[PDB]
Amino acid sequence: GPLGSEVVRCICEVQEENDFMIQCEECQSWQHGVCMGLLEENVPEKYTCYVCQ
Ligand SMILES: [Zn+2]
Ligand SMILES: [Zn+2]
Repeated sequence: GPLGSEVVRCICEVQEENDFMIQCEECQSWQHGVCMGLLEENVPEKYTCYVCQ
């Protein structure tokens, strides 16, 4: 994001993407779905990350 904020900002603090990334509706950064306790089939349309929820 602006001011060079990290696009991948997950609780695991790993920047590398995997096969299932999800974008927070509030802060607009991305997390690994598995870190957020989610699966492809249960991530909601209005997903909010660990920081923002
Ligand atoms: Zn993660
Ligand atoms: Zn967020």
